[PDB]
Amino acid sequence: LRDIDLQSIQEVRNYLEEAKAAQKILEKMTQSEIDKIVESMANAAREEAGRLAAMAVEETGFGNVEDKTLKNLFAANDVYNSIKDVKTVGIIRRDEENRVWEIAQPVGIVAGIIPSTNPTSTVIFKALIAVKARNAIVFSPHPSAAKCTAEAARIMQEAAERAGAPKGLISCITQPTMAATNELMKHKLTDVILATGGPGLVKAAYSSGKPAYGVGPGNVPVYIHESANIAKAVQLIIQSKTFDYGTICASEQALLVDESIKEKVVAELKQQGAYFLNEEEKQKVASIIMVNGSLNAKIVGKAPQVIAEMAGIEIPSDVKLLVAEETEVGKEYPFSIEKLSPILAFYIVKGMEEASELAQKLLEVGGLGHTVGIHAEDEKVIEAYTIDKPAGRIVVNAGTTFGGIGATVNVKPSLTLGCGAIGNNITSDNVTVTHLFNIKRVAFGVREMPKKV
Amino acid sequence: LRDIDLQSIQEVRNYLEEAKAAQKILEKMTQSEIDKIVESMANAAREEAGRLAAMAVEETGFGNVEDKTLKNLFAANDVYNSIKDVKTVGIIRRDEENRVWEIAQPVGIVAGIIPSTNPTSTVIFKALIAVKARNAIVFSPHPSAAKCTAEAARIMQEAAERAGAPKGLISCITQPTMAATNELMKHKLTDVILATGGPGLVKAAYSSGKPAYGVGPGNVPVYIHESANIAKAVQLIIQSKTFDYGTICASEQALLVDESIKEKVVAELKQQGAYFLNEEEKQKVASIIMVNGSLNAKIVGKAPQVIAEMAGIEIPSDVKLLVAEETEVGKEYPFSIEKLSPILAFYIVKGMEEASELAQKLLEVGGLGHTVGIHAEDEKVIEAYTIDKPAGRIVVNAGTTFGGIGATVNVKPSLTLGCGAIGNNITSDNVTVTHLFNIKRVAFGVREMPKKV
Amino acid sequence: LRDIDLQSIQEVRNYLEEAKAAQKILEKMTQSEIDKIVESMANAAREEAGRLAAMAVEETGFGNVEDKTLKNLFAANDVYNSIKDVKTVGIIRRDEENRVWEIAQPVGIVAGIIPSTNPTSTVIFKALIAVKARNAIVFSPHPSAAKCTAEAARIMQEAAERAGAPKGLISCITQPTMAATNELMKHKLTDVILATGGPGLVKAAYSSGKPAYGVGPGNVPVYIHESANIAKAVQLIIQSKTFDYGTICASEQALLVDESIKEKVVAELKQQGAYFLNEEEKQKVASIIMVNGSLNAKIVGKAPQVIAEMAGIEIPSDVKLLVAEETEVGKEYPFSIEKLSPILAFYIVKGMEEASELAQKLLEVGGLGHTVGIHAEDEKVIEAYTIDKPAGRIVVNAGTTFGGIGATVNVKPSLTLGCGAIGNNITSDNVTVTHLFNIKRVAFGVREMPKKV
Amino acid sequence: LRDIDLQSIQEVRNYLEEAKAAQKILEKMTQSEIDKIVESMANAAREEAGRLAAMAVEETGFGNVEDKTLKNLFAANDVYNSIKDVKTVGIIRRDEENRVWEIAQPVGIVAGIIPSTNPTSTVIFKALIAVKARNAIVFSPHPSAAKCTAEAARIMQEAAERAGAPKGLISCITQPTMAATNELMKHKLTDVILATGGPGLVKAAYSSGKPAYGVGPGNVPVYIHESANIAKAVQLIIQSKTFDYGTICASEQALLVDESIKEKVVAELKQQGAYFLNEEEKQKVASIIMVNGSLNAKIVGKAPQVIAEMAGIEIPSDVKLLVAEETEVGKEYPFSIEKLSPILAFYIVKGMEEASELAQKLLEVGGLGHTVGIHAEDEKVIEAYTIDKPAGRIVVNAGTTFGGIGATVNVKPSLTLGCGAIGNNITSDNVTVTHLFNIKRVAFGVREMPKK
Ligand SMILES: [Mg+2]
Ligand SMILES: [Mg+2]
Ligand SMILES: [Mg+2]
Ligand SMILES: [Mg+2]
Repeated sequence: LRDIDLQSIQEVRNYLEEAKAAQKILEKMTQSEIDKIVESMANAAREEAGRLAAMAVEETGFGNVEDKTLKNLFAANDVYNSIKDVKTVGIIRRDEENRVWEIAQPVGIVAGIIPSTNPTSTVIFKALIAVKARNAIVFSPHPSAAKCTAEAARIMQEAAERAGAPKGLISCITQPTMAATNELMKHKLTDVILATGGPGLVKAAYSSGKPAYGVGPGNVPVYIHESANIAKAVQLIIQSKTFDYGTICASEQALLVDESIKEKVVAELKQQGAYFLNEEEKQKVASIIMVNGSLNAKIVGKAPQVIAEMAGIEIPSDVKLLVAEETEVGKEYPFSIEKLSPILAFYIVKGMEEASELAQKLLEVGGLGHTVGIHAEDEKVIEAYTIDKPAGRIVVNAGTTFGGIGATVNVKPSLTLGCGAIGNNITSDNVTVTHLFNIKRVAFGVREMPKKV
Repeated sequence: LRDIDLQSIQEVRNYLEEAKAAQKILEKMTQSEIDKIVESMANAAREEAGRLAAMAVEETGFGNVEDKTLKNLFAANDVYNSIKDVKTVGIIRRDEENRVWEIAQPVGIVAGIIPSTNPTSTVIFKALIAVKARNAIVFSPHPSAAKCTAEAARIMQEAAERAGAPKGLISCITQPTMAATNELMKHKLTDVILATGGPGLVKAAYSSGKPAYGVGPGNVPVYIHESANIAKAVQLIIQSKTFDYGTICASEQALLVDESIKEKVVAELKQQGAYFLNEEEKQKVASIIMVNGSLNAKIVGKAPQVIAEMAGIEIPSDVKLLVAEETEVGKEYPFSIEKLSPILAFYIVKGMEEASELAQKLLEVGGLGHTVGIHAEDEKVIEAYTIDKPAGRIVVNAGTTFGGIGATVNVKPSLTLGCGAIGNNITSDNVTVTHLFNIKRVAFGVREMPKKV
Repeated sequence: LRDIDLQSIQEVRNYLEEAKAAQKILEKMTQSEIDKIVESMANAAREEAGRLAAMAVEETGFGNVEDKTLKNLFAANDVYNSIKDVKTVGIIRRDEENRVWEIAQPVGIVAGIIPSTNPTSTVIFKALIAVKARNAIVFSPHPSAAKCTAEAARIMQEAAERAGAPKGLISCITQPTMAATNELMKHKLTDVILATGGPGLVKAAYSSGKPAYGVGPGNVPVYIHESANIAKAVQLIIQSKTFDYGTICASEQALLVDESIKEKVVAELKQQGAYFLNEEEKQKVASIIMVNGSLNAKIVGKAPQVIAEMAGIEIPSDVKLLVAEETEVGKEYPFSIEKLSPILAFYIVKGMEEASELAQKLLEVGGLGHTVGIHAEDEKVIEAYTIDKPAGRIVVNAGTTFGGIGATVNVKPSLTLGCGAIGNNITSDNVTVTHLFNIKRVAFGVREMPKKV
Repeated sequence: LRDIDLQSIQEVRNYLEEAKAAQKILEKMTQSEIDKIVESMANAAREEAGRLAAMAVEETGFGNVEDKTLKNLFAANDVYNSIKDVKTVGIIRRDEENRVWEIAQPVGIVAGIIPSTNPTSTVIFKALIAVKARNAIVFSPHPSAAKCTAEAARIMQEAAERAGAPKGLISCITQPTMAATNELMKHKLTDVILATGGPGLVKAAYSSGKPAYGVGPGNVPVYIHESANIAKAVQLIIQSKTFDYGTICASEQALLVDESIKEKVVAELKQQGAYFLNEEEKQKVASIIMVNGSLNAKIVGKAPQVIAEMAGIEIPSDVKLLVAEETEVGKEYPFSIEKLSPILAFYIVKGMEEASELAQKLLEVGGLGHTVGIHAEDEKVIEAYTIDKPAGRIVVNAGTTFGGIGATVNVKPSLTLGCGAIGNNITSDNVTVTHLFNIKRVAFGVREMPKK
C-alpha cells in the first residue's frame, strides 16, 4: 500500500486486531494485577507531565507549558485517585435480600478521539479509565496534535507493559486521516466510541452504528450576583479563564454582572490584570475572533499580547485577559460566542431574571448542556438561579474550568464532559470508569408468575 | 397513496412540534401532578389489557390473548410499581458532605420504536417511564402491528389527559413507512431514541446521529444441572417458553442437560406437554424454521399445532411445545437459532464445562449480551457457571422469559432489554425511568487549584 | 413554511405524472402537427422576449434588458430555425443498399435545470428542442430566478396548447428546493436530464442514476495575433464581453496579445470604451472579485460603474469594460478566473507558443472543454494554434459569446454547451434537438453467420 | 486476505496513473501509427480466439468453446473492420461553405466494466474501439470471469505494445472487489464509463458522477408471421438462440406465432432439434428458471441436457433447445422472462395486432429499448409491425443474436448495446469508436450580431 489514506486504514485494522488479543489477556487478570497496571500508568504520566506539556505547546501553538503540565497532572493524579478504588473485576456488588449480584463486564475495545486543545491530558485520562475497566483502547488524534498524542499513548502502553500488561493494549493512529477515523468508528471490532471533539466529529460518532459517548461544546456564562465576594470571584474567574490561555471547553466566556456592583467588579478585574477594550479596540479584536463564520483557529489558546498584536491594538505586557462590554448575543456578535482564548464578554444586568434570560441565550449559541457558573453568597438566589439552567455542570463559587472537570468541585474528574440530550449526547455525566464496563446481573427466582388473569 | 410517504413525514413533524409544546407544559408540573398522570395511565392500561391483547393477536397473528393480557398487566403493574416512588422533579438529592445538589432533567422528546411481538405492552411500558421522567414520546409501530400500537398510545394519552396532562404528549405514527421512521429518528426535535426491534433497526438508531438506547436479540441457552429439582425446573421452563407462544426475546431456545438426568428430564417434559420430534419430523420442521437464511416470520408466535400443520406433521392436540434433540450449533442448524416460537432444542452435556462451551456457542448465534439461564441447587456450580456468561440477565431457577424482564427475579421491570457493548448497545440494563432523565449537578467550590507545579 | 420541501416534492411528482400523459398524446401526432406546435411556441417567445427580459433583470439584478431581449430572440429565432426542418417523427432515414431504416424515438420526459444568468432564454431554447423531438419537459429554476423562469415556461405551455398540444406538456417547479431538484433528477418517470448550471449541480446530475447532458464552466482566453485586424477584433471582443454585462459562460475572460501590437490594441481598446486599471485600482477591484475562494456573486452581470462603486473607485461614465494587465494565472489571482462581468484580464505574449501555454493554464482554471478564441488573418497560425486546444468551441475572428452559442459562427444554436469528457460531460456538442431522441434501426438479414470455426 | 479490498483500491489507482501517462503518449501519434497498433491488437485477438474461449468456458461454466471462439472472432474481425478506416486523429472533417473544421478529441481514460457471459470478446471489442479513438482503458471483470478477462486484456496490451504502443495503455483489475469497482468508477482520472453488465452495475455507473454509456437487459420477442419462410426462420432462430447456449442479451426469448401456421412451426422446430415440454415438464423447468424471484445463475449458458438433469426430466442427447407453450407474461411466469439459456417461450397469436400487444408486454418485463425480431415476406406487415416497437435494434429475417450485435444485419458491430432513455441509457446505439472521442469545432465568424 502506497497511499496514506489506505495505509491509515490498514493501520487501524492492525491496531484493532492486536487490541482484541490484548484485551482477552487483560480480562483474565485479577483486580490487584489491573490496579498495579493502572498505578504504573498514572506514575509514568506524572513523571512525563512536563515533557508532554512542552511537546503539545510546540506542536499545536496553543496554551503554555506550565498550565499543560498541570492539566497532565490532573489526569495523572485526580483522575487516578477517583478510580483507583473502584471494583471492576468479577462480582462488584452482592444484594442478599434481593438475591441478586452484579458482575462487571468490560465493553472490550474503546475508540478514543482526542482533541487538539487537550491532546496529552485526554490520552492519559482515557487510558486510565479504559484499562481500569479492563478494556483495550485505540486513539485517534487531531492532525494538529498527532505527535504529542501518539507520544502520550506510547508512554501509557510502555508503563502498562512494565507492570505486566500485554502488547497492543493501548495504541494511536500515527497518520490521522478522515478515512482512518471513519474506519476506527465503524469497524466490527470497535465496541464503544469516546468522542471528545467538535460537534461534527461527535455527530459522526452518533452516526457510526456504534454506541458512543460524545461531548458538546461550551459557551460558559457566569453570573456575578450583587451578594458575591467580588475580589474572590474575580480571582477565581481569572485563574480559570486564563488557564492554558482558555483552551478548555468549561472556561468562562461571558460575565453577567448585577448593575449595583458593576463599577466594583470592573475595578477589581482591572486590578487583577484585565484590560478593558474601548469601543474601537473592541471592533478590531472582534474582527479577528471569527473568520468565515466561525472561530478563528489562529487566536485559540494564545496569550492576550499575541491577540492584541494580531488585532493591531497596544496593551501592557502584564495584561492577563481582554474584556469587552457587550449587549447582544448571537453568531453575528463575535464577543458572545465561545472564544477558546483569554477574552471575556461583559454584560450588565438589572438582576437575576435578566441574567437567566441572557444565560439561556448565550448557551443557545453553542453551549447547551455543558457548563454555567454563578458567584453569590445568597443560597436562595443560588437555588432560584441554578434550578432551570441546561447544563450538566452548574458551578457555584469556583472557576468554571476547574469546576467543570472536577478539580475544584466534586464532580467526577474527567476531560470528556457529556452535555446530555440537549447537547446531542447520551449522558450529561463527566465520563469516567463506570461508563466503560457493563453490569451483568445474576438474579434468583423470588416470585411466581400467574398464568390466569 | 402515491404520497403516503410524504404524508407520513408531515405527520411525524406535526407530532414532534406538538410534543415539544406539550413537554414544556409537562416539565412545569410538581412531582405529585406528574405522579397522578402516571397513575391514571397505569390504571387505564390495566383496564384495557384484554382489549389491547385481542387487537394485537388478531392483527399480528402472534401469540394468544390470555398471555398478551398478562403481558400488558406486567407493564401496567410491575413497571408502574417500580417507578411510582422514583423522584424525577427538581432537586432529587442533596449531598451535604460533597456539597452537590442533583437536579433531574428531562431528555425532552423520546422516539419509541415498537416491535411487532410485544406491540401494546411495550407502548404501555415506554409511555409510563417516559412521562414519569417528564418527557413527551412519539411512537413508531412495526407495520404489521400499526393499529394495536396506535390504540395503546391513544389509551395512554387519554388517560394522561384525564389527570391533567397536555394534548400531544403521547402520539403514534398511523401510516408506518421507511421515510417516517427515518424522519422520526433524525429530526432536530427528537432527543433520544428507544429502539426496541431487530438488529437492523437498532443499527439504524445507532446510525441516526442521535443518542439511542437499543436492544439486541436473544438466543437463550438454559443449563439443567444434575442437582436440579427436575419437575419444578421443567415447569418453570415450559411456562416461560410457551408464554405468548414464545414471542419474548428472553424466552428459552435451547436446553443443555446433564447426561446423568437426561432420561428423567425427557420424561418430565413429555409428562408436562412436550412432543419430541423424531428424525423425519425434525427435518420437516427444520424446513419451515427459516426461509432464506433467516427466521421464518410465519412460525413466530404460533401454537405447536399450527407449526405442525405448516411442517406437514401431525401431533396431539394437547401438545404444549415441540422439542428436538440436537448436537450442532450454527445459523445453518435451524434448531440452534432463535425461534421465537414454542420450539426448543435439546442438548445433552457431560457436565458444567461442556454446558458453558455450548452456551457460549449458542449466544454467538444471535444472543450475545441478552439472557442465559441455569437450574441447579448446587451453589458452587451456580457461582462457577454464571461468572463468565456474556449476558446482562443471568437467571437462576426461574423461567427466563419472566426472569429477564424482571417479573420473577429482581432486575428492573422492562420490555427494553439492553445487551451492552457485546450486543451493539450503550447499556446492559433493563431500561427504565432513570434512563430518560439527565442528572445536572450543582457543585460548590471546595478545593483550591494550585497556580504552579 | 416548514413543509415547503414536502410540497415541492409532491409538485414534482404531479408534474411528472401529467407530463407522462401529455407526452403519450404528443407522440401520436404527425410531423406537421408537431411543427405547428413548435412554430407557435417560437412566435410566443418572440413576442414575449422584451417582457421576460425585463422580469429577469428585475428579479436577478444581472445584466440589462436590451441584451436579455436579444438573448431571448436568439432562442426564439436562431434555435427555432436550426430545428424547424429536422425530421423527428417516424422514419427519418432510409438506406436501401444496406437494407436499414432509422426511426426517431422520443426520450420521453426531460428534466431541465435552468441557470440564474440565462433563465428565460434557456427555458425557451429547451422547450423548443424538447417538444420538437416529441418530449415533455419539467423545468427546475435557480432560486434567485424562480419567477421569471416559471413565467417563461408558462408562456411556452400556453403557446403549445393554442396550437393543439396537450395540457401538462411543459411545467416548472414554482418553489425551488434541494428536495425538489433531487426528486426531479432521480424520479422513476424522468428519462433524461439537461443540467445547465454550476459544477455542483452537474455533478449531481451525473450522480442521479439517470442519463444526463451537462455543461461545464467557461474561462475563455482569446489570442490576438499580430496579423489581426485590430480595430475589428477589439470591436468583436467588446461587443461579446459586455453582452448582458458578461453573464454568458462563453464570454471572453482574458486577452493574450502579441508584444508587437500591444500598444495599438491598448489604444484601440481605450478608444472603444475600455478603462485600463492602474496598480492601485487593480488591487481594489480584485478585492471584490472573490469572496472566500470563489467568485463574488454581487459583481455578476453588473455594469462597470456598479463594480467601480463597489470597489470604491471612480471611472468615467462612458466606460464599457474594465481591463487589468496581468502576468500570473491561478485561483488565487482574481483577474485570471472566470469573472462573469465586464472585467477582462490582459496578458502580453512574445508570440504563439507563449500564448498557447497561457491559454492552457487559463482553461485549467475552470474553463476546460468550453470555449477559446483567436483573432488572426494568418491561416498557418490559426491552424497551429487551434489544433491542440481543449475546447469544444474554438472561435476564430468572432466574439466568443456569440460564437460559442452559434449566433455568429456555424455551431448549432444552443444555450447548453457540453464541455466533453475533459469537463465531466457526455458530449462536447452544443446540445440541440438531436440529443433528445433515440434512433431505432430496422435492419434486414444480409449476411449468414458461420456455424463452425 | 483481510485487506484485498485495500490492495485492489491501490491497484486501480496505479493503473489509472499509468493509464494517464500512456494515453498522453498515444495521443501524439499519427493516424498511421494508431492504425498499426489497432491492427496488431486485432491480429492477436484472432490468433488467441480459441484459447481465450476455452479459458472462459472453463472459468465461468457458461456456453461452449466453439461458439465462444466465434464470439471472439466477431470482435477481432467484424469490429476491427468497422473501425479500421474511421478517422480519429486531428482534423477529421472540413467544411468550407460553413467555415468549420472538426477535430477529434480522445475522452482520455475509459473504465470498461466486463460481464461474465461475454468476458473475453467484450474486452477485445472495447480495447479495439478505445485505443482506435486514442484512449487508455482500464478493465473491471466480473468476479466469476476474472482470470480470462485479465488474460484477454494482457494479450491486447502485449499486441499493442509490439506495434509501438506505450506500457500501461490497457489494464485489468486482477482481484475484483466492490471497493475497486467503486474506485474505478469514481476516481478523479476516470473520464468515461462503459458499463456492460446487469441493471445494478449500470445504475451504479449512472450514479458515479461520471459520463457513462450503459446497457440494459434484453428479453427479445420474435414474431413469425404467416408469410414467413418457416424452415428458414426456424433455422435462423435456433442458430441464434443456441449460440453459446443463449448467453447473449440480444438472443430470442419468446416466439409469437400466427395461429394459421402454428402446426408447421412446431413440427419444423421439433425437426430441427426442439424438445416441447408437456405440462408437467414445464412446471419442473419453470421451477429452476427462477430462484428467489430472479434468474437462476445456475442455468445460464447451460446445455439443454444439463438443464434437464437439474429439473429432473429426461430428454434425448440430440436436443438443441427446450420450448414451452405459454399464454401469460410477467415475473410470476418464468417462461416469459429473459432466460439466458437454450429455453424459448411459445405463444400463439391471431395475427399481427395481438403479436404487437404481446411483444410490448414481453419487453416491459426486462427488455425495453433492446431488441426485437420479425420473420415475414409481406413488406407491408413488416413496416406496420416494426414502426412502434421500443427497441434500438429491430431485426428482420435474421437471428436476433447475430442481428443485434451487427454480425448479420447492418448495425455497427458491437457487444455494448445501448437501450436508449427507455432502458435508462444515454444512447440506443450499438456503442462503437465514435462514442469514445469528443468533437471540437473550429468555427469562423460568418455573421454579425445586431442590436434591437
Ligand atoms: Mg465487539
Ligand atoms: Mg433537542
Ligand atoms: Mg421513463
Ligand atoms: Mg480526466
